[PDB]
Amino acid sequence: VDQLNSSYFKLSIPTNFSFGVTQEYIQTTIQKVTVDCKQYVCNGFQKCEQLLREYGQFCSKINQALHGAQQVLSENQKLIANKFNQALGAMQTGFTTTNEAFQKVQDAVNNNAQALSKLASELSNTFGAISASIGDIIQRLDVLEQDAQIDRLINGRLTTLNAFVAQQLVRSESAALSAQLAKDKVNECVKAQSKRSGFCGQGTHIVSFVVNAPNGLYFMHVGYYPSNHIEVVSAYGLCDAANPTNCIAPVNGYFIKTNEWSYTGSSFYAPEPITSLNTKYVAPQVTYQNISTNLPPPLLGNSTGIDFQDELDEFFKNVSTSIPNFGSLTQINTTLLDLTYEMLSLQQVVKALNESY
Amino acid sequence: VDQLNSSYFKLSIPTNFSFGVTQEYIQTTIQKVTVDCKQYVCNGFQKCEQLLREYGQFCSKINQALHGATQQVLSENQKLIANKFNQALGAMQTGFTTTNEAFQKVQDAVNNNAQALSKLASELSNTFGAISASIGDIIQRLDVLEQDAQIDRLINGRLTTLNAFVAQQLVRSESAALSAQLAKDKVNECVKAQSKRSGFCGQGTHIVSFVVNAPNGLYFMHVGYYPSNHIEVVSAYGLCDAANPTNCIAPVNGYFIKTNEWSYTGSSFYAPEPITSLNTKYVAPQVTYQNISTNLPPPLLGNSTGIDFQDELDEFFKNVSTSIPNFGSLTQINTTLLDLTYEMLSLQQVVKALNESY
Amino acid sequence: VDQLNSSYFKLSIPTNFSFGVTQEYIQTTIQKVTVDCKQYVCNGFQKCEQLLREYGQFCSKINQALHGATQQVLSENQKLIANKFNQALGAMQTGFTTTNEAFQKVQDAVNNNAQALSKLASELSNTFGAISASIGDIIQRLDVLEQDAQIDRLINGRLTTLNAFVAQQLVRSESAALSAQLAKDKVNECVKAQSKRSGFCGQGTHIVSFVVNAPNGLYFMHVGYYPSNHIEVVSAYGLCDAANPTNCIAPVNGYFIKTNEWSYTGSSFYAPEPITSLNTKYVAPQVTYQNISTNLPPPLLGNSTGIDFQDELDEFFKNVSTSIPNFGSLTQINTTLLDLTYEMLSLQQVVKALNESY
Ligand SMILES: *[C@@H]1O[C@H](CO)[C@@H](O)[C@H](O)[C@H]1NC(C)=O
Ligand SMILES: *[C@@H]1O[C@H](CO)[C@@H](O)[C@H](O)[C@H]1NC(C)=O
Ligand SMILES: *[C@@H]1O[C@H](CO)[C@@H](O)[C@H](O)[C@H]1NC(C)=O
Ligand SMILES: *[C@@H]1O[C@H](CO)[C@@H](O)[C@H](O)[C@H]1NC(C)=O
Ligand SMILES: *[C@@H]1O[C@H](CO)[C@@H](O)[C@H](O)[C@H]1NC(C)=O
Ligand SMILES: *[C@@H]1O[C@H](CO)[C@@H](O)[C@H](O)[C@H]1NC(C)=O
Ligand SMILES: *[C@@H]1O[C@H](CO)[C@@H](O)[C@H](O)[C@H]1NC(C)=O
Ligand SMILES: *[C@@H]1O[C@H](CO)[C@@H](O)[C@H](O)[C@H]1NC(C)=O
Ligand SMILES: *[C@@H]1O[C@H](CO)[C@@H](O)[C@H](O)[C@H]1NC(C)=O
Ligand SMILES: *[C@@H]1O[C@H](CO)[C@@H](O)[C@H](O)[C@H]1NC(C)=O
Ligand SMILES: *[C@@H]1O[C@H](CO)[C@@H](O)[C@H](O)[C@H]1NC(C)=O
Ligand SMILES: *[C@@H]1O[C@H](CO)[C@@H](O)[C@H](O)[C@H]1NC(C)=O
Ligand SMILES: *[C@@H]1O[C@H](CO)[C@@H](O)[C@H](O)[C@H]1NC(C)=O
Ligand SMILES: *[C@@H]1O[C@H](CO)[C@@H](O)[C@H](O)[C@H]1NC(C)=O
Ligand SMILES: *[C@@H]1O[C@H](CO)[C@@H](O)[C@H](O)[C@H]1NC(C)=O
Ligand SMILES: *[C@@H]1O[C@H](CO)[C@@H](O)[C@H](O)[C@H]1NC(C)=O
Repeated sequence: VDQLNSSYFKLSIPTNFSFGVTQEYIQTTIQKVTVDCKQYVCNGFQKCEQLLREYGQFCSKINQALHGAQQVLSENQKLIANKFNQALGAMQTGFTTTNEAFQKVQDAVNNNAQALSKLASELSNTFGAISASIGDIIQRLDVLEQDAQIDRLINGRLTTLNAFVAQQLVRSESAALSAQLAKDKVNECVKAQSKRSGFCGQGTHIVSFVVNAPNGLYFMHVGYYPSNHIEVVSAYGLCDAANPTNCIAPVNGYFIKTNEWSYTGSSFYAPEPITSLNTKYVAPQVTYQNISTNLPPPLLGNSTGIDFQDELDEFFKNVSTSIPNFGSLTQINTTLLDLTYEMLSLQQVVKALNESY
Repeated sequence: VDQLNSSYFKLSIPTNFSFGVTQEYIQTTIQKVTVDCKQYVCNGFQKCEQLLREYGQFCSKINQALHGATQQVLSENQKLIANKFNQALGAMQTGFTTTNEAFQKVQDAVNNNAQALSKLASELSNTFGAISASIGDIIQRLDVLEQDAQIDRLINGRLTTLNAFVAQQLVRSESAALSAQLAKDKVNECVKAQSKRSGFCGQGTHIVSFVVNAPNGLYFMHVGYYPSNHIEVVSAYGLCDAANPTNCIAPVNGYFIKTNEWSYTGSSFYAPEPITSLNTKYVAPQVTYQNISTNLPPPLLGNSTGIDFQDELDEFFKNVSTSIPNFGSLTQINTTLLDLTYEMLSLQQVVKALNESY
Repeated sequence: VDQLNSSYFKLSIPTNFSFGVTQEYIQTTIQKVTVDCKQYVCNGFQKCEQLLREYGQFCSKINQALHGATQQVLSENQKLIANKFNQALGAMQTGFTTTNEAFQKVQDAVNNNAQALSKLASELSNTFGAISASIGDIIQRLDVLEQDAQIDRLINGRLTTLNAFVAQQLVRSESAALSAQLAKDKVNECVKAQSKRSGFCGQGTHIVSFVVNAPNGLYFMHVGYYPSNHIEVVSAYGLCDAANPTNCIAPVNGYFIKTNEWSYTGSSFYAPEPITSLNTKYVAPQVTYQNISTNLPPPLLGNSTGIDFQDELDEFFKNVSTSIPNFGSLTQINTTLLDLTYEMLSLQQVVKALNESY
């Protein structure tokens, strides 16, 4: 033919063979695994045990997936009497006011005192209650702060369980395909001679005893392998004719050119004339290309979709506490009633009165 | 034979073949990947870097899994005033004495009240500032706790995508690894030898197959003949031609066909040849043994999961309502307004009346 | 040859075959799955709806991975008392004047105390109400933070199961994809042609096969001959010059057997035929080359993990003990019991005695 390349392709046919023994262990066993989350995820600070209980039934589901695998003097007396009458009346009136005012003062100062006493007592109780509310808030705040770190670690260990459950899930299927290879070799090798090369020994198979082994079957295949390979120009196919019309194609062996064309088998360079036994008439060089390919996809780029900051900004609230200092004034500077020592000066007046006595 | 269906089965046997070239790339390479968790999970707000540090050694373990891949009387009048004077003078001292004692007593007490107002006020101011100190710190500590949680929810969210992406990189890696066994198999059963099995290197049979190394995997330009026009004939699942199944003949290396009586043929060509002991291995007397066998895989991701979130949340959730309390207080100090002390001015008027009266 | 074991190896060669039918379903379909994370992870208390929004694009990425799949003296007598009276009268006003000044001074001061008590009390009430406002809001904000965390633990709990279920749906999808290659392989090397290899379609060789499309995958009914009673004979791995080996004969297309001397036979039948150049490709002089090779996979999920939780928690954990404090206070406002003002009543008696005396 005249394919994409020239008719000439060069092949190495096998001149001599040597016997080859291959010992192979195809593994067919992976012990099933039970994940006890309270133990694997933690079992340490019991804070983890309680915290995991809130976490959920993750353990049940992960295990489901894995289980799948004279008269004037008298007038002077009257003058004294008039002075006395005025003085006596005045003394009582001033004293009467003194009595009224001091009496009024006593109730008022006492009223002030009770007021001071009551306010202080209530003040003490309110503050203690302020302490009670504030004290509990702090402890409740502390459990909330301490719990979070135990929460971040539990979540961290759980991220490793999901990845390890994935490794155990991928290892289990991988072994399962391996048992189909092992079933296949047992049927197409131990129980029969296998035409396909490379499926039990390099070169063809002349037997294949198998034995069971610790987790999987160990097969001691035995067969011949090629040793020295002769090389000859050969034709992809010989369209015998002057360019394409009707053509001959090698069947069971490449068509080779001696050192003209002569047929040979794949096993041995055994030149034999090209005859209708070795050829199935192929078409007139209808060489049909059929490109086909096999592919897989990779998705874990290191960066990820976006930077953390943009993602955090759409939902994050920077949140600044409106810290406040409760407003207060020390307006009660003093109540220093003073110079009451003038009462001592009034006492000096009493001393003059005592001297008058 | 008389199998589950009638002896008749219709087979299309090849009449003319045409040459065919397949160019095939079997991929045998996936770069191993290293996950830098501080960078993948963040490297952004450093809040993630500190927060992830508490998160743990998740990075180390995930990497292990991925790395796996009348003168006297006048005197008596004076004596009468003098007796009034004796009583009055004594009375004046006593009233003044009480006045001195009371005002003195009042001064110490009012001053005692003053210290009391002063001390309580000062202590009150200090306690409040401390109330502010404790309350102020609590709020800031509360704020870090609220702000940290959102950064914590996002870190967990990015980590959930890593476990799924480490799983895709783990599944892709084994999938390529089986693919290299196909590539090893084709290299051994195709490039290095002619392969009897059809469909393993070229449609139809194979007459050569040169491999070449390619960017990540081997590229094989296999060449072989493919069937082009297929003739069709009634054929028999194999039968002795005998009336009653005592023993029967089974086609070997080719189907048995009926011409337009029975004649043998190969799989490659409708080359009729008489049925002879060369083409047949004697099969048993119609012991047609059925053997149903099947291959299955399981689907587990139903959209809704085991239970609704609310029931799951209720068994452990506490609705939790803060027992908010307003500290109880009373404004009982309505007033201390001593008033009508103006009567002291009235007393002053009384003093004024007798001042200069003598 | 003289391989690791002795030349002798015992083989069972088929004597009679019986017809065998296998019905096989190779599954080639796994419906693709779309995960609605708001529904799967939550759908419940809308707290899980809003909280998940903080988690971010976990849903988008997981979906990408899954989508990948004497007359004068008398006047003087009274006058001398009157002279004392003149001082006494003036003194009485002077004492009263002090009384007026002091009581006036007291009034302003006691009123100064009154304002002090009133102002402090009012301010005290306002500050406390504000203490209640700040403390009250903190508690409610504390409550949302505690309540949100439990919804956060459960949402993160359900999200952990999604990562494992997305991994099972991802592993099932590739596993089906390899299965379609088996199905493509059987269709090309079985339904479209007779297959030399045993095992690909029917125990024993294959004499025809018909596929038929089935609910999710192809159901192939295959028919072929299968061996029934197998004769056993001593056979030789290979046969040499029956001496120190110079060159040897190796069975080709069939084992070499010893009768009850050596005689060749095919794999299909114990048909003894003399060893001849047709059945032997000359092998080398017992160059028996061993080539040990094996297939292995690795297991990583030991129950324990790298370290106990406590050590891991300790390196980063802060036990954190709240410095709870009780704001310091003193109840020093002892009763200001001004008392014994009853002496004012005693002073009143003094006035009464002289008012009567007048
Ligand atoms: C294959 O054929 C092309 C087209 O004639 C030719 O250019 C090329 O030299 C041939 N192959 C090689 C690599 O020699
Ligand atoms: C290969 O076979 C030939 C002919 O039997 C023989 O001359 C040669 O020694 C053998 N060995 C080698 C070197 O391949
Ligand atoms: C040569 O090939 C041509 C087509 O390029 C064809 O038409 C012609 O018949 C062929 N010649 C012969 C007789 O082989
Ligand atoms: C990491 O991501 C950056 C940006 O996509 C890229 O430049 C770099 O090559 C990536 N490395 C790997 C090995 O993925
Ligand atoms: C919050 O504000 C600070 C500056 O006070 C800034 O540095 C920080 O990045 C902000 N946080 C956010 C919104 O990421
Ligand atoms: C003061 O009064 C007392 C009691 O009436 C009296 O005994 C005494 O003599 C008086 N003293 C003077 C200074 O006259
Ligand atoms: C197939 O080959 C035969 C024999 O050469 C020939 O008679 C027949 O016409 C060919 N058919 C086609 C499709 O050319
Ligand atoms: C989702 O799961 C439910 C069972 O929980 C099932 O009935 C339904 O078909 C699934 N898909 C849809 C369409 O919601
Ligand atoms: C909490 O109580 C409110 C009001 O009764 C209710 O609407 C809400 O669903 C409850 N949350 C839960 C599930 O505890
Ligand atoms: C002041 O308030 C108290 C509260 O107990 C009340 O008993 C008292 O009568 C009030 N005084 C005035 C001035 O009304
Ligand atoms: C009375 O008081 C007035 C005003 O201070 C003064 O002018 C007068 O001298 C006083 N008289 C006597 C003697 O007390
Ligand atoms: C096998 O067939 C032979 C005749 O070919 C017969 O004698 C024998 O009974 C059959 N049974 C066995 C041993 O499989
Ligand atoms: C015979 O055996 C001896 C020792 O193994 C060895 O030196 C000699 O080459 C052998 N001859 C052959 C080829 O049989
Ligand atoms: C499981 O746990 C035990 C606890 O003693 C430990 O010794 C063992 O290594 C772990 N591995 C197994 C058997 O899964
Ligand atoms: C924290 O302190 C408590 C009380 O001392 C102790 O029992 C607990 O184990 C500590 N937790 C850790 C691991 O920090
Ligand atoms: C005061 O003196 C007056 C003089 O008329 C008299 O009526 C009154 O009863 C006296 N009061 C007392 C209690 O001394």
